[PDB]
Amino acid sequence: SFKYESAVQYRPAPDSYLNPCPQAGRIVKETYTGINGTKSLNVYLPYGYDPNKKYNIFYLMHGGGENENTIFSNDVKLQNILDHAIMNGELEPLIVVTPTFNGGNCTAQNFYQEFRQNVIPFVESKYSTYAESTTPQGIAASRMHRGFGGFAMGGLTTWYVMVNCLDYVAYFMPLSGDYWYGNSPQDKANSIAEAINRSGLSKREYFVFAATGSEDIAYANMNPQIEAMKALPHFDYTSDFSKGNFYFLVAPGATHWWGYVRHYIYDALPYFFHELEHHHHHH
Ligand SMILES: COc1cc(/C=C/C(=O)O)cc(OC)c1O
Repeated sequence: SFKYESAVQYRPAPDSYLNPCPQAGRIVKETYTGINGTKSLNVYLPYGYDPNKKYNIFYLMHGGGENENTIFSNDVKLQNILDHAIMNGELEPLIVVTPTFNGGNCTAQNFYQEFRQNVIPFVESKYSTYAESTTPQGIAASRMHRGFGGFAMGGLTTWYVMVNCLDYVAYFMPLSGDYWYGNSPQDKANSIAEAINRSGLSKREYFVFAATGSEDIAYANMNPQIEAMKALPHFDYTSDFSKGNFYFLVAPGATHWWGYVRHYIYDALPYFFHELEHHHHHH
């Protein structure tokens, strides 16, 4: 059903998508020990999850003051949107993981380290992704089917994941947060460009779908960064990821609130994981 648009516009999920779907994915609370101690996360498994199939995986970080339970809590209800989108065929089934940057020495900035060493091997050894194994080689070999996103301070987390984890992750969804490395937007853009250079990847091998609200305070810092990134050769601006790799969706009137940001995920997540995919699909 899904077809890429070149300038996709903001559209909230129908109100009905905010209520429970009968085809409900299972949400599993997990606990693991890593470099920041013993911590928890939730794993959303799609309805019909079959461990003998391979699923895309999207890791999604909360904002400041929140935790690994927030996104599937009653304050957000993202699972209802996922369930309905997957049942209706708008979104291909995938695993969605909500970890936390709380605990131990962890911060929104440094979470990528724990992500690489602890979170990916824990989750992807248990559940069926494109990783045939969870050695560094096995994670890197499956990077086209792995994404990371997050809201606010979790948007900051996303940018640090991008800069430090291009080897492991191809799709990025920073929501209402900018990258804090640099004294100007050009410094931020240049850091990202240098990470890309170091990775050796082509422009067909990483994708950034950023979003915020036109009344969201984070726009002030995101917008200059996006414009600086658009000037790099590293990014081809368009939401058609069969043709380019960079988009910034700005929702008219929306403020810095999960009530809006959940809809950005609804709009953007369907755009992920079709480039070099293993099914024969026409988008
Ligand atoms: C990472 O980028 C951001 C994070 C926050 C966080 C706010 C909070 O935790 O209260 C606010 C921003 O713009 C105003 C922003 O650009």
